Amino acid sequence: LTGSSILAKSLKSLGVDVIFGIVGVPVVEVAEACIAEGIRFIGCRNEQSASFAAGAWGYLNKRPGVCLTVSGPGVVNAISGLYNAQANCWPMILIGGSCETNQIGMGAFQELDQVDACRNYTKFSGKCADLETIPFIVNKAYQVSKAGRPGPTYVDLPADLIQATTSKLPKLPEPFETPYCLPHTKDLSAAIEILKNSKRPLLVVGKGATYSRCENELKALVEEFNVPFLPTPMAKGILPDNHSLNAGSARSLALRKADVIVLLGARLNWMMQFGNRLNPQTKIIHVDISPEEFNINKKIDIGLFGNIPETIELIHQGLKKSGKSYSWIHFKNELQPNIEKNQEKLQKFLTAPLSPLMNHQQALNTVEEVLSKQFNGDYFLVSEGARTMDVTRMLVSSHLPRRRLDAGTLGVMGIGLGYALAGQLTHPDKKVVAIMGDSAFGFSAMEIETAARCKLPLIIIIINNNGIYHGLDDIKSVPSDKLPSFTLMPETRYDLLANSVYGQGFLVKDSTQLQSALQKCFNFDGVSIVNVMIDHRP
Amino acid sequence: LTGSSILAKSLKSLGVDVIFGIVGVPVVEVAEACIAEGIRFIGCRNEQSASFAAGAWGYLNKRPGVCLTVSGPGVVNAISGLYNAQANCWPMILIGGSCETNQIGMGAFQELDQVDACRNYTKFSGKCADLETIPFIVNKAYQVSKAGRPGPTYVDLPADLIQATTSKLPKLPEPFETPYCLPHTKDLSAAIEILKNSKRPLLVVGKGATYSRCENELKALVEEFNVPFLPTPMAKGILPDNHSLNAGSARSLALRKADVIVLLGARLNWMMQFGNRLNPQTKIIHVDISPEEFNINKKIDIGLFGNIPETIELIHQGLKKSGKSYSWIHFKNELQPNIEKNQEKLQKFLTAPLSPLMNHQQALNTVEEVLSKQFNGDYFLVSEGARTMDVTRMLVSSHLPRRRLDAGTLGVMGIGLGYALAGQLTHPDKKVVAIMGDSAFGFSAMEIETAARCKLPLIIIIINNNGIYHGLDDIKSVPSDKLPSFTLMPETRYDLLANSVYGQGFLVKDSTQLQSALQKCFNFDGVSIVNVMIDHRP
Amino acid sequence: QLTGSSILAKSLKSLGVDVIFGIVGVPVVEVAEACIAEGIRFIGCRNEQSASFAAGAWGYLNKRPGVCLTVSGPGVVNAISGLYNAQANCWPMILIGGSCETNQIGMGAFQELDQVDACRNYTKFSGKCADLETIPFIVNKAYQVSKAGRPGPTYVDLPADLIQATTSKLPKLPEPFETPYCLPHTKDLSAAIEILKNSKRPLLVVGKGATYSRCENELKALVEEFNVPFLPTPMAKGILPDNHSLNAGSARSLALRKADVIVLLGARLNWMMQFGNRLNPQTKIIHVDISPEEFNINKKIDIGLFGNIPETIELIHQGLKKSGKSYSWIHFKNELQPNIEKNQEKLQKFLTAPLSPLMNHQQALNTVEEVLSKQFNGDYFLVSEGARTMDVTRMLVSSHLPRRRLDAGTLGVMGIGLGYALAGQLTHPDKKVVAIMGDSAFGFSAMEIETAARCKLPLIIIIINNNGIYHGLDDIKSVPSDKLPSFTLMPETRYDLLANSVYGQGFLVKDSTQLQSALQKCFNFDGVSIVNVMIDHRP
Ligand SMILES: Nc1ncnc2c1ncn2[C@@H]1O[C@H](COP(=O)(O)OP(=O)(O)O)[C@@H](O)[C@H]1O
Ligand SMILES: Nc1ncnc2c1ncn2[C@@H]1O[C@H](COP(=O)(O)OP(=O)(O)O)[C@@H](O)[C@H]1O
Ligand SMILES: Nc1ncnc2c1ncn2[C@@H]1O[C@H](COP(=O)(O)OP(=O)(O)O)[C@@H](O)[C@H]1O
Ligand SMILES: Cc1ncc(C[n+]2csc(CCOP(=O)(O)OP(=O)(O)O)c2C)c(N)n1
Ligand SMILES: Cc1ncc(C[n+]2csc(CCOP(=O)(O)OP(=O)(O)O)c2C)c(N)n1
Ligand SMILES: Cc1ncc(C[n+]2csc(CCOP(=O)(O)OP(=O)(O)O)c2C)c(N)n1
Ligand SMILES: [Cl-]
Ligand SMILES: [Cl-]
Ligand SMILES: [Mg+2]
Ligand SMILES: [Mg+2]
Ligand SMILES: [Mg+2]
Repeated sequence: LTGSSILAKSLKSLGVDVIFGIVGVPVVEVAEACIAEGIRFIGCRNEQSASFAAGAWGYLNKRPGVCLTVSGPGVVNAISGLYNAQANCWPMILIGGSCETNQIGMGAFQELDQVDACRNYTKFSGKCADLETIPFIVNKAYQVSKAGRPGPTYVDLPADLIQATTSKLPKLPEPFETPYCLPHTKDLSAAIEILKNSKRPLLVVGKGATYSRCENELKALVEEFNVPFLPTPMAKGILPDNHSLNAGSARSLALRKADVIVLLGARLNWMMQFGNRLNPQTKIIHVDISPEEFNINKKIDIGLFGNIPETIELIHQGLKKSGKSYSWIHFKNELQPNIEKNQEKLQKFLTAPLSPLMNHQQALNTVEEVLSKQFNGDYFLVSEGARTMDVTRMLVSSHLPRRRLDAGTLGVMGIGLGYALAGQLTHPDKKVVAIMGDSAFGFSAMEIETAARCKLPLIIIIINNNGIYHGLDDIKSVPSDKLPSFTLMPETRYDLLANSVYGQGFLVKDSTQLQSALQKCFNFDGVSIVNVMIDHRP
Repeated sequence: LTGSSILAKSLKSLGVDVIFGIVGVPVVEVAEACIAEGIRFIGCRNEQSASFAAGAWGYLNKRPGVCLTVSGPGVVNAISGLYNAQANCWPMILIGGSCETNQIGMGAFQELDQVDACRNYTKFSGKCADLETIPFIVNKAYQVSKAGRPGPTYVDLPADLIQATTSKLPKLPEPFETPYCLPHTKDLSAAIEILKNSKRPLLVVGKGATYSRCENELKALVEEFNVPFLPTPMAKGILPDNHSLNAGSARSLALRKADVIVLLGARLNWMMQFGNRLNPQTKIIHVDISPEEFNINKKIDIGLFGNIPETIELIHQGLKKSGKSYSWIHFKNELQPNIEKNQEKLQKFLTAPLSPLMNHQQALNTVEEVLSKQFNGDYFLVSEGARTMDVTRMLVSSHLPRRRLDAGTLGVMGIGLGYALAGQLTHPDKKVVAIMGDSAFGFSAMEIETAARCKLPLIIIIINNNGIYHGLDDIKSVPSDKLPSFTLMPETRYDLLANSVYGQGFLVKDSTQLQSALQKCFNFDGVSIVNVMIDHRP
Repeated sequence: QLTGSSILAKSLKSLGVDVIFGIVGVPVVEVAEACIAEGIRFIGCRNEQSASFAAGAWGYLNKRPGVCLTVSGPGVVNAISGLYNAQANCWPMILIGGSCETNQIGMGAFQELDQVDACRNYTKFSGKCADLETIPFIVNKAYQVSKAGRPGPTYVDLPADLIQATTSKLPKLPEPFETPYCLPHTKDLSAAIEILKNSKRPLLVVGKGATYSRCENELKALVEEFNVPFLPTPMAKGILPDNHSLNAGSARSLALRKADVIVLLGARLNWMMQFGNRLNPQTKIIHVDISPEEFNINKKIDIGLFGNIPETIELIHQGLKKSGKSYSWIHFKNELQPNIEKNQEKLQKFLTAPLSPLMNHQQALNTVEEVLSKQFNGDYFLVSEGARTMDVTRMLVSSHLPRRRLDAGTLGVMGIGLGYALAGQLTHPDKKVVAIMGDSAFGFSAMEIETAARCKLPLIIIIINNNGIYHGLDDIKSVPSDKLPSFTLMPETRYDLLANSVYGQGFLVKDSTQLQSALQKCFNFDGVSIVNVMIDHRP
């Protein structure tokens, strides 16, 4: 028994079956011990992507993802994923090797107080003091990351413990089911009365709801009482985007005109403009597991402190108790004229003359037609970029829960390939399509070798406008000192990157090439990159 | 006048001429304001590389490099380069946009306390409170980064200031020459007397000595009195690797046998094994600008608190005053049998059977022959990896000061392309060769597009053994759960990445093809990638 | 046969530590007792605030780190006040904190706190002893770092499992190492000399970095050979006497504004100098400091002299001697005489103010100065703390010797009064320590009178009592409790009677005659004396 194998056995007793990371001094022994215990190891090319993958994996699987890094710069690179998981409220454990304990203060190799470096990004950050305490620290990180509001944790394994030996196996952690809570009956009763008296109720469904896996309870409630709902971006698909009660296509109007809003796992942070655009007379019912979230940015009527799935059901039962036959389809019907105006605005983009290239909307509309016909809603989507991501949110539909990851609460670029790895590993029998802007893609592009090596046959679609929001179409005549900050190199051949990893690449300039390229990606055993050149202009 | 242009005018008045970064919300207007003031902007593909480039550029240029990032995850990604510059003692300024000030606490877009996030990685971290204080904060970061022991600083620009306008130009910073200091005369005289009584003195020359640009003084001293010297890795070349007084080829014996060691800008940290292998009877003279560095890890005899170049010259004048002539060539000559024994050990690697692929030594010995014939030492070298870096240090020689950058005090992977950009921008008339392991390369490989776009014709040599220290030559038959953590995909075709950016790539498997490929890189107007497949075994 | 306690103690003793301030508990009492067994005196205080304040002041006074010892958790948190103080003042000290058992971290251990992190932003070095063999390295690093360069506080963490661990092998103990200093570059030095050579109105601004570095003899030689006007900051008062013929302190504002050259000697252009904002932009500034990050930040300077203050003064002096010109800048001091007289007339207006029937601040402190002047002729030790009390003490109570004055300093912190007095009395057992404090200031640390009585430190405490913070009420009996003003304390609180709690002597004083009589009884008393001086309560 070594520090490595006790760490590995502790993770194994808690059900960990895949770890992302990059090895070296001193943690290669830790990774090989985990593999020796039957835990798969996904070696990445940058710890940014490894720690993004771990966080997304935790969100998808409702249990902590695990990331493993070397000391010093390994952990510092992974702070990007700690910050990401903390913002997204996603469970994960970052395990970092650290320098020899008795060399701290001497300028040890990759010396860093890594517990302190991670403390403000995590719900728990701690160091294994000795071999006997390894299970305790691992278990504490595991339990804490998944409890209450989920988030990341940090576990430090100093070099002198990794290679330390013992003959006595410390008591290993045993699984513990996360206890949850329910709203107080008084609050739940008041919220039920608010809904009963409402004329225009609106369920706002966030990624806390999809994480908690409330899709069945939400569907039963929405469909029995015709309750309009509106998903946040990663909640798209919890019910299909084309569901008859989905108000997503009239988002701004539905929010302004609703007289009751039920927030289901969604915060009134920047994504909801802090609640500033809500009618002050709207009554707000907030369902969250973090009680510190209630009545901060915006006055709310009722805070329902409880688990989303059971809370939906309790509200649904409350409405059934009266025996009355509530229906709010009228509110959804009232949003129909605004939905048709928004559709008419989209059509103007779709019929714009070719430049001779397509614009964002024309390219992504073709993608949606192709993907819809091939998969009928059953695949996995990763979405990242600026204009590429917003247009993908409008045009590329979701039909199942937790089949969509995007830049999230941070609006972080660089999650594309890590999230796609996590998605493919969670759904080995499904196709994973990652739709990325050309700028976004360059943050994590080298993980295509990780995907190829780990037999993850990703489909990568790059919407390429030669820069950030827009670009130049010729830089050879621009004096280098005056090269604008937003442009990338015109017609960068991201498609040819696929050949470095024995994949397949396609350069696409028109809808015919786009359709034909995508048809060749559906059954390819490897990485496909579709590099779609679009109009560079703003 | 905006926050953006007051920032840009402040940097320009302090002589800033190039900035690395990535733009977005809310920092696009800042980069464009810098460009309008005549400051060149290098848009990168990940903030890791941009912040590594700024720190390298500061070291090479003896004034702070500048890195610009967006709020939240932009700054967090750049903490890797802060940590790196702090560890290397390199001057730089990280300029981060941040969220609207009156939205802190509300879950603003990319909300992060960025002053605090950067506080422990920097000599100064501060926020611009209003338009009037921007020059003060910029000037403070600039002066602090380069004073004393150099290091990184952080300047926060909130989004409400970036967009703020005024008609009053604040007083702009004026350049100020960094004050140096000299050792106390009593300590200097004691150090001179120690050297006069020495029989086997050794000058240990670190990258503080190259940063302070002491090559002229060092040469004069070494050659007049025949004083053996030993460079640390990035000090290689301060005098040529084949200089007749260079003890680098008998490094452990020279350190073991010296009766006096003069530490010139080098720490007794992990790179010197904390001084643990030095003879306890060896007298130690330590020249540093950081007095907190003296007499911590190892008992020393004299701390010379002073600027390295002037201190070398004062020691030299002190020896020259005595009239009695000094020559320590005998010490160097005593090292020759060990130099020879080390060359014969190297020769066993160079003549080892081919697999049919070369080993690290055979590949890099060929690279050195080709580079030496072409440039006669006059080029720029970046070196990154584990075995690849160690063998490059042994075999690829340096002949001029500050023409070599490697993984440094952190042993950090991922600095390769960022260091190459800074080196090429500092020496536009020289060739930049980056010798990277295959694992190392994957951390920063997408910056080849930055190099192509900004007209930086890098020559990239990848020493490819299919993984980290070693790899497998076949993963097709390995069950995915048992894939080892150290391996990468066999024969990943990094050479083909060059085609994505209209460069040129070469797959190379023997010394003949390596020489032929390298000869085609010397005058190519673009990025060249030579992918050298070597034996995968450990 | 050695323990963590004794390896720590022997490590401190080999580095010359001879006194430690602190408060013991679990398990650090074994550490203090091992220190006492090695010949190190332990000063047990009543609050860690005062202990850490005392350690920092002791460091300043003695030009070597003071040492503070506390228990885990709230012991260390209480001492962060003194770390912040020593950091702001640039004073060398080591805080030594016990911490919880290492293998209980994360479990909710008794007084569990990441104390290394807690102290990190307040210290130059914060570290933990990982095992018995590394105690000397950590202690030595804290000791060397605190005194090198710009001095400052450090933190050493001693976990409970280490305090109690035993070994039969003695680790190598630290050996003393003389702090290396630097000298300014010759180019900068020659440029500074040439600036001074061409000056008509030069001014040496002498700060507490100058007094810490002990440059009084070099400064005196330069000032007196060439008649160079100078101006001390509050704790530099006395480096040359307040009544030295070249002292411009009585015309501070005019001298600063009219100088054509300012030499800053261990003084910063921080809030205490209004950030340089009142200086004439045409004035040339020469800044002598050991922290190069200080140059050209708040204010444009001409020359940064990166070097040790005493040698740098001497090198400037020698540079002026080299020409053979008989430089004399007494004329600039003489130009300040109208302003000095105007300020003295302003003060005399306060001294002749009618009694109310109580004295005002100026009258009480002028009487104090008359008594102290007749009793000591300048040779005593002064601690000064308060708001108005402190400002009037600075104007009226004179200093005549270097490092004989401590006040609220860079933090303007209330609560240093008795800890500083303890350090001053321990540093000068052959001198009398007078602490002049406002009534509000005194209440922060007053219980340390028992520490002084217990440790045979015969402090003389003078409280200038106006019933509150800057001002007070003279009656609160008829004020409804909800409406009691925030600035007032209880009228005529009998701080003098506190002296009886520790077998000292106290005096209630309401006029200058009683003040004189009471003070005269304080100079030869074996114990603590407190003079409670009731003054006018109005603003
Ligand atoms: N099981 C659960 N029950 C209730 N609320 C939860 C649960 N898990 C997470 N949450 C909450 O869901 C919220 C997620 O909000 P956010 O990440 O802003 O979603 P979105 O970005 O989709 O609006 C967090 O406030 C979190 O506390
Ligand atoms: N101008 C200078 N004069 C003296 N010392 C310097 C100067 N600039 C930097 N230094 C010192 O040089 C040292 C660099 O050492 P280190 O980075 O460990 O070098 P290496 O890795 O080459 O051994 C630091 O201690 C730093 O304080
Ligand atoms: N030996 C020394 N040589 C030169 N400067 C020093 C020395 N010791 C301390 N200093 C400097 O003295 C200055 C003290 O300034 P400060 O505390 O503001 O003084 P004051 O409050 O009296 O104005 C600090 O900047 C510190 O770096
Ligand atoms: C880590 C990080 N760095 C920088 C940014 C700023 N940013 C926001 S979107 C974006 C890229 C936008 O370009 P692209 O992905 O090509 O999309 P487009 O809008 O051109 O379709 C960038 C760099 C960010 N959000 N995160
Ligand atoms: C940021 C970071 N992550 C991980 C490591 C661990 N590490 C050390 S060397 C190395 C790469 C070794 O492989 P390669 O560059 O191919 O060199 P080889 O030894 O195979 O020649 C890695 C990942 C590191 N030093 N820094
Ligand atoms: C630790 C701390 N708490 C509070 C303050 C605020 N403060 C400044 S001066 C002062 C006391 C002023 O009253 P006193 O000491 O009686 O003097 P007076 O001006 O009334 O003569 C206080 C509380 C401080 N400086 N430090
Ligand atoms: Cl745009
Ligand atoms: Cl190996
Ligand atoms: Mg784009
Ligand atoms: Mg390799
Ligand atoms: Mg008062």
